[PDB]
Amino acid sequence: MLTEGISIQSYDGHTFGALVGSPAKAPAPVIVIAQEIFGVNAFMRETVSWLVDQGYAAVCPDLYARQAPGTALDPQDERQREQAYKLWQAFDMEAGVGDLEAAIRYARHQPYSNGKVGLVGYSLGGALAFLVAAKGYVDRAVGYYGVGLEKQLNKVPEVKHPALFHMGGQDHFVPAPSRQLITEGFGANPLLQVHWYEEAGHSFARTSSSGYVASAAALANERTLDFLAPLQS
Amino acid sequence: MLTEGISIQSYDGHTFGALVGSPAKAPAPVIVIAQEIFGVNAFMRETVSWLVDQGYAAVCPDLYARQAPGTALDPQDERQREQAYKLWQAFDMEAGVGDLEAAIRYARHQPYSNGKVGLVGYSLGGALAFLVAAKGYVDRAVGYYGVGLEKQLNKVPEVKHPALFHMGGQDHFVPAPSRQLITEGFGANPLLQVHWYEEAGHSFARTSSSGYVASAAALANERTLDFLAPLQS
Repeated sequence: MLTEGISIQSYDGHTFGALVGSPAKAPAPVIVIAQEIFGVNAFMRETVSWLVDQGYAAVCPDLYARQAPGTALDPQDERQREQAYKLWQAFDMEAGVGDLEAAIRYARHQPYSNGKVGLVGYSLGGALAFLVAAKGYVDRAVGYYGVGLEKQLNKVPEVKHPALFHMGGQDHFVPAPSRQLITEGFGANPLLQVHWYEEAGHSFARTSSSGYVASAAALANERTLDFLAPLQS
Repeated sequence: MLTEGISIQSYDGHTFGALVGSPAKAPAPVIVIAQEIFGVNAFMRETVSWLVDQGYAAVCPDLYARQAPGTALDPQDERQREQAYKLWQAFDMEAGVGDLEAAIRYARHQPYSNGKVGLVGYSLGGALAFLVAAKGYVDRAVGYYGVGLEKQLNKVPEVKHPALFHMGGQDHFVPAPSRQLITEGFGANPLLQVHWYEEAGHSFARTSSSGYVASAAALANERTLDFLAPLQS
C-alpha cells in the first residue's frame, strides 16, 4: 500500500510512490526507509508506524517502481517469496541509490520537515543504506543486515556522516569469512559503527521471519533510536 | 549552511562563503541563487538541491557575510524572524549586487561549469535579480516576489538580457499602486516578463511559509525551468 497522491521524481525522470507517515507535532526530522526485497509491505507499514510513534516522520519509497510498481509481497508465502527473489535479481542498485536520493530531497522540504533527514534500511535496503552513507546524502544512516557489505569496503573512506549497522551473528546469508572483513574494514572509520548480535539470524528485527529474536530486535532498535535522536529538534 | 572551503572574493576585497552543488553530468550551466532575508538557510538548500536535480550547478552566496557571516534564520521562529528584518534593514543593495557579480564571475570558469550562468532570486534576492539583470552580469535572470521593484523602474531600459519575474497578486509587500507601476514599467521592455499569481502573497514558493501556495509554486517553478533550459548544452 502506498500513500495516495505522493509522487517523487528521480534524476532520470522516473516517478515513484511512497508510503508516508508524520507525527502531529511538526516540524520533525524525517527518516527515509529503504525496503527489503519484498516491496512496501506490512513490515514497512510497521516500520513507518514505529518511527512516527517515536517522533519522526517517515517516507518509504517504492524502490520497485522501475520493475513492478506497488509490489508488496508476503515473505511467508512461498510463491510470493520466490517472486521477491526474482525482482531482486533484476534490481538496479545504482538506480536504487538515485531513487533514495530523490526521496531524501523530498523528505527535506515537506511542511512537516525540520530539515534533518536520516535513512534506515533493511536487508537490500541495508546495503543501499551503506551506499547512501558513502554518497553523503543523509545526516545519519542505519542499515539492518545489509547484504554484500564486504564487497563495498573500498567506500569506507568515503563515509563522512555517522552510520550504524546491525548484523546477525547467526545470519548465514553472510559468508563466515565476511564478518572479520566487515568488522576490520569498518573499524578504520570512527563514523561507522557495526554491532553483532550473536544469537540472531537474518531478518532478526522482523516478526514474520523465522530469524526473529525479540531481545536482539529490541537492542538493535534502542540503538537505532539513540543514534537518530540528535536529528530531533 | 555553506560549503566548506568555498571562499569568494568580491570587488572590494571582502570575501564570502557559498553553498554549492554540482550535478552528476558536468559540465553544466550554473545558477547563482540570491537568498531571501534569512541567509543561506533551509530554503536556500532546497533550491540548490532542486536545481541540481534538474541538471544545473548552483551557487548560493552568503550575502549576509558583510553583516553576520553564516547567518541562517528560521522564518517560523519569531526572534529569528525579527533579526532577519534588522539585517534586511541594513543590507547594502549595491554591495549585494557586487557580491552577486563576483559569484557569477566565479561560476563562469569552474570545472563543473559550461560557461553559461543564470541567476534566480527570492524576495530580497528577487529585487537583486532585477538589479543584476540591469547590470548585464548574467545570461538570464529570474526573480520571485522581489520587494521594491517599483523603486527601480528607471533601470528598465538597462536590462539587455532576458529576465523573468513571478509575482503574487496578494503580496503585502507589493500593494496595488505598485503592482500597476511594475506591470506598466516592465511592459516597456520586451526582454522582461512578469507573471502574476492572483491566489498568492509573499513567499508563495516556500513550503515553510504560511503563505505557501502549492499550485502557484508549481506553475512558477515549471516556468522557471522552461526559461532556464536554453542555458543547457
